[PDB]
Amino acid sequence: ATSQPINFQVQKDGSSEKSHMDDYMQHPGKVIKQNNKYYFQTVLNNASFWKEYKFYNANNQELATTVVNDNKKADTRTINVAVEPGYKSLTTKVHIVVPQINYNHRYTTHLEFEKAIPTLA
Ligand code: HEM
Repeated sequence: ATSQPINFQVQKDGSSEKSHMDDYMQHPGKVIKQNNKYYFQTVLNNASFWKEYKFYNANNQELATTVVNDNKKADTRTINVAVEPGYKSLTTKVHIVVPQINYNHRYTTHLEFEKAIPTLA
């Protein structure tokens, strides 16, 4: 397995404006290559707020996500999202629950890699 950091920004549905969702993922993320497979590895902040998250490519095919680590004390979670070299944009669909502000909403956003996912090595 080899990796490189990658810059990205989550943007609002139907807009190029930065999404609130961008604030809850750590920057930069990471691209990982292992055994002919690529992953975008990213850390969700305040993971307990994220009741559901699903990721899709530009062809609206759901991308497999796995938990790398779930850190309850820090309230973070590292996940891998299956990707391929050349991916530029992911659609995400999330259900966010913040009980202390009576907040319970579902959203779609698009995550924009700064550059296409590169071919590593
Ligand atoms: C306690 C923390 C939070 C506050 C105060 C908050 C506040 C808001 C507000 C006020 C809006 C409506 C649009 C606006 O007025 O700007 C909004 C929408 C939205 N929020 Fe939350 N939010 C919180 C947590 C989160 C989390 C944890 C996520 C996802 C990880 C999230 C994702 C979104 C998304 C995707 C929208 C739709 C517009 C956009 O894409 O930015 N929010 N939020």
